[PDB]
Amino acid sequence: LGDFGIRLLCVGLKHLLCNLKKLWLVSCCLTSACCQDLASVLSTSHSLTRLYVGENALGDSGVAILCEKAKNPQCNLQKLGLVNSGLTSVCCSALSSVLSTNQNLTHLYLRGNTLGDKGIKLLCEGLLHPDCKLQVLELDNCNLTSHCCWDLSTLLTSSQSLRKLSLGNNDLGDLGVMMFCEVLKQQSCLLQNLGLSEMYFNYETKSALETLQEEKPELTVVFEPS
Amino acid sequence: GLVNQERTSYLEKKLSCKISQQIRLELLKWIEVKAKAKKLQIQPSQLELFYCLYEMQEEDFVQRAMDYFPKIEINLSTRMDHMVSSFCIENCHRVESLSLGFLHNLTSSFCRGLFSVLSTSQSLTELDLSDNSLGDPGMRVLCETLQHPGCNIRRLWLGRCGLSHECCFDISLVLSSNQKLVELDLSDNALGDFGIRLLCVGLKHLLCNLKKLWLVSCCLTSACCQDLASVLSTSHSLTRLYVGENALGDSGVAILCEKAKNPQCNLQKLGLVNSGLTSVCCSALSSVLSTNQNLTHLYLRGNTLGDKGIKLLCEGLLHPDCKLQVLELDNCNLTSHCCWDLSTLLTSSQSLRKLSLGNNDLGDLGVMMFCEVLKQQSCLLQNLGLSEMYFNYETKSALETLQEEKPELTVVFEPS
Repeated sequence: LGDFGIRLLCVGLKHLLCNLKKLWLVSCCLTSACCQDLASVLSTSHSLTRLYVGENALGDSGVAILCEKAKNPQCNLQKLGLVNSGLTSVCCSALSSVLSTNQNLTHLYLRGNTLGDKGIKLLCEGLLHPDCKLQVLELDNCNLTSHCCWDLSTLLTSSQSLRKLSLGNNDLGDLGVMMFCEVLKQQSCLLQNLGLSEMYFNYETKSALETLQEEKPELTVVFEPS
Repeated sequence: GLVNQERTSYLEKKLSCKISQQIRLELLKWIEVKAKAKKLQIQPSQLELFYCLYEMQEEDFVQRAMDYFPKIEINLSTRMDHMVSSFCIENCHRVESLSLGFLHNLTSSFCRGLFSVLSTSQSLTELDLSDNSLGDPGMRVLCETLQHPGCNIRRLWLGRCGLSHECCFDISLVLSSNQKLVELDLSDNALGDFGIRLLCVGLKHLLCNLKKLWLVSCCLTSACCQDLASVLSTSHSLTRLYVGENALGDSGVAILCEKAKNPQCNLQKLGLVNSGLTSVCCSALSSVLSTNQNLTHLYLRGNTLGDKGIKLLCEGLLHPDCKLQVLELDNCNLTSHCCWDLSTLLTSSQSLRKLSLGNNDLGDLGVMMFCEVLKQQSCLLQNLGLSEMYFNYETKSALETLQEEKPELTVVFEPS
């Protein structure tokens, strides 16, 4: 259902009496060209809350378009599945804007992108905003390095809304993760998974994480690969 | 090999010094990149970088080049693979984890020269020897080296190694002298009841600081529980005991429970997974849950407990002194008739955090009971499970609504 298919689909999605809540457009051969129509759906739709558009070519120019409308505080978007969209740090300032203004957005899935530390810094500007209500942030294979740990560490104790942070298959490092252990103990609200799956560490890091789970039992799980 | 400094004259100096110095740096950078790029590829597969270092037998270079290998995963097919690995690992001061994929070698002293090196490393902490032919005659060699005062290996994985009862004699000797080892994975072997009887000799020994022990799929029967129960009673350090995928039926659990119920027992996680348990032993598990305040995780999936088992477990779980945090009940042959007791559990227990209800017939009307009670300030902050469990629209809608209204309820996690 390429860009044209979406252009047609959006005719129904923007229609009154359309009560669609969940829409999956994953792997539909889409490009940024279709975002112009999806953005209008997000703006006008009274019912659409779950939009999954990953595994497409909705690059930074696509997300910027969706964000232009998703940032609207009256938008009903709750879950945004911008997963394997090939995003870079370029659009993270757009995602940041959405996170800061759209108080209805609770889940954001960015895995498969290549955001790096620059992207994390930009997202944190929004995530750390007092009106950000994001609960679940998924950052698995986002091409992250240990250089982003300072900002993620800040995120873990500064955000009052974040509950889950699915850091995953990236090179976050041992010393990087240890920063989380130290700050999470300081009354972090992250009640849900910390992630770090598919990410391998040394003994000391694993020991600290296991200790963390024992000392802070409300922290559902870190979930190491071994 | 050519790029070295430890050489004499006699035309060994016809190579440029300035080139040798620059190339040494280029080769070092090359190793750093490929050593760190620990991935499947056709480029140097860890060992090949070691072969290169082996030729350049210069400690000043090799010891630096080896600091780019924090985790070493290599396969060993021949004598040189061992000589090369031995040399490089010995000169590595920054290896924290090692995995040795022994191939068509082992049951011999052939690798003795490698194991004698691992035991002298001051950085190696985790050693994984799983899924290779490290049969009893090979394990003996390793166990001789794991007794070294400077061993420093804290985690040892011995999965499908083809070990039998004979190796437990040597493992016991290691446990009785090696004060560093904390995790020992003996799963997927043939360490039958006798093997455990021998193993327990080390586990009950003073100075044995083992914390995690995996005896999963070790061909055990209830006969061995008599010795494991003694370990749980006496051990000051064992907290994680995984004994699932065995024939430790209700007569086995009752034995373990007799000692695990002791309030001074250090058991924290009890992996009685696919043990073929019935409701018969749930009264024993209940006793443990009521008295042992150190037990935080109990894994019962694969059993056939039914609603009778749940009722009996609830008698313990609902006890004011029960500290269980995670209860796993996946394929436990449960029916919707147990929902009343699970519903009580969800709001009455103050300690439970997770409840992994899973692949069973809990029903739609059954699960709806959870939605109604969980909303009433339940402390189940962790997953509710219900995976592989299929419901109708209304139930799914209620669960999705529940997650939105009660955001602290990490995830329910429906199959679709």
